[PDB]
Amino acid sequence: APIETDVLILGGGPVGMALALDLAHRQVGHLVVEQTDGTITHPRVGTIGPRSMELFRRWGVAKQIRTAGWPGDHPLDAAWVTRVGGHEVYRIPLGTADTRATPEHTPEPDAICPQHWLAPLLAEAVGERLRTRSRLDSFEQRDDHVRATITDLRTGATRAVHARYLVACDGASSPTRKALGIDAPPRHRTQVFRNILFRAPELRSLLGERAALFFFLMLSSSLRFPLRALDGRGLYRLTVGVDDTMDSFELVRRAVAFDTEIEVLSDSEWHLTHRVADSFSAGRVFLTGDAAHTLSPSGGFGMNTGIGSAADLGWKLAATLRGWAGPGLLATYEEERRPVAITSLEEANVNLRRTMDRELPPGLHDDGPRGERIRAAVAEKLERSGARREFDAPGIHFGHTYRSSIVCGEGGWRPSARPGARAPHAWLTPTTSTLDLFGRGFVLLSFGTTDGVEAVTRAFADRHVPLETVTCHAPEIHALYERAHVLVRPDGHVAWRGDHLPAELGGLVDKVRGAA
Ligand SMILES: Cc1cc2c(cc1C)N(C[C@H](O)[C@H](O)[C@H](O)COP(=O)(O)OP(=O)(O)OC[C@H]1O[C@@H](n3cnc4c(N)ncnc43)[C@H](O)[C@@H]1O)c1[nH]c(=O)[nH]c(=O)c1N2
Ligand code: NA
Repeated sequence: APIETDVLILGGGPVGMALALDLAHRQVGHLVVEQTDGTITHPRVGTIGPRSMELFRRWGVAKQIRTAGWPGDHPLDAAWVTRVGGHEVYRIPLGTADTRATPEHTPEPDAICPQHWLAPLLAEAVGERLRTRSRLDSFEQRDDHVRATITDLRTGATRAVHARYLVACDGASSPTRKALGIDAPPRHRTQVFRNILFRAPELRSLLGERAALFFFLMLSSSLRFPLRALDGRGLYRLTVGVDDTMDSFELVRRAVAFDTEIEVLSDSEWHLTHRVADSFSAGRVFLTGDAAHTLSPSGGFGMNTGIGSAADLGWKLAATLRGWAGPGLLATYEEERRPVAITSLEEANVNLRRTMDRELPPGLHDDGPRGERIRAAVAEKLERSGARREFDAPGIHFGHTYRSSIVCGEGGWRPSARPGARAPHAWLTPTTSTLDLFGRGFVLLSFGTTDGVEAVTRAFADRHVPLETVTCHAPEIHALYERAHVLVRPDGHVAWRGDHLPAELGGLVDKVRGAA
């Protein structure tokens, strides 16, 4: 018989899963179908965003990700070398998990957690709602729901799923997207690389102090990319460029000066694409993650961008499914994220270019200081190239200010409380971040007077819009937020702020919930 759920999530990837996690906290009926059995062959994601960690903090799986296995003492450095274990050109020291100065504008510093340890962790949090070895064969929208056919690759049986909404997180090649006939045109030249995943039990030990998280190699046209430590325990990945031939083990050898054990596990080829979808949805069917926006892996914004996009669609679907959301709300999913996707895409392309552009002087490898200062050349050249930005982008992670139909709009990135932005972090208790008050429904922070808040309470009450009022008394945070009254949304972003509440409250409410 037909399995009927509120939200059918097509795809078990990080984004599709993040969505499930959010929906879970919002008590939304959902089910996730993943064709593969659920395990990672070639781990792609390695770095989890500070903002993605704040969300996981809410969804209660952050502690886990942090302690999933990345060596607390493993360096987080990014070094530029002629050959891993050869002539070092430049290095950005970034301490270690257990050693770096705690963040400040956030309670969750970025974490390292290779996808194969991540996938499991999430699978657990999602629990029973995840259907592995289940493939979506087709779907068809009805007047008020979507019907899909899923094959149980495992028992051979094919059942139907009747969901009220279909969120497609099927990845970059997103068949769903093609089906709906939505195009995701290239915004930058599509490139090709080969990712070689290999084990090397003695490499970190041979490296010693020289150990590092990323090794950007400066050896050739195809071998001028990073070789990164996936689990800081022997697993590495040397990404190499292509031009229409070499041997896997050969390439790794080319890259590693040491003559140590080297076991090649994979040599999967991939395409670097910079493409966002013309539209983010079509009726009761939506796109999320790479399916909606896939950009360059440089600086690792991909999943994180989708996780945010995940969180956005998250509450909005819940609002609609509950009935308090205005009919225009779901539409604002594209209105707000598509732009983010694009600014994130570009910032990535920037990182990419910083490498594609950087040239390699012919006398870079040559030993002996008679052609060694040739390195001190490109050395500062990089310093100047502003390359550390590829590892420090609070702007891309915490920045993004929505400027849309449901927002009462007003150098380096800094925390703001201005409408459309992510309410900034600040400790209410050495154990409680302002960030922790948000996530469920709407929230109204009042730093001074509690005058007129009752009116606001009633206002929301009428339209059945969930609202919570917290009366804060910290002058320090009052300053951070600036205005006396700040209305944060379920997604954690400010929708309105002012020293005086509006007169036509009803109007307000109907605006922020996509009713106006
Ligand atoms: C080399 C490299 C390195 C990185 C990255 C990319 C690359 C190429 N990224 C980008 C990141 O991997 C990407 O943004 C996410 O994987 C996207 O996740 P999704 O869940 O959206 O889809 P994803 O592409 O992961 O998964 C799609 C899922 O849908 C399933 N599926 C598809 N069609 C189906 C069907 N018809 N029926 C059933 N199941 C179906 C698939 O089997 C799969 O599980 C990254 N990002 C980041 O944040 N940090 C990082 O460190 C990196 N590093
Ligand atoms: Na880092």
